[PDB]
Amino acid sequence: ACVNQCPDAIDRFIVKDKGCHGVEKKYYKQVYVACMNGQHLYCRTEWGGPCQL
Repeated sequence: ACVNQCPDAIDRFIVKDKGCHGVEKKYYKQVYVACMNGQHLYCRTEWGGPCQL
């Protein structure tokens, strides 16, 4: 379910909240993985409640 991944092991996840999705019209968070090897790679989108916009 993660798009990019770490060569050997992941260090942590960084969660960035973006508010209202323009297409899906739901709250969403962009999820990244911080690797031990390199740094930040986009992992996935996490969906929240329905949305106003």
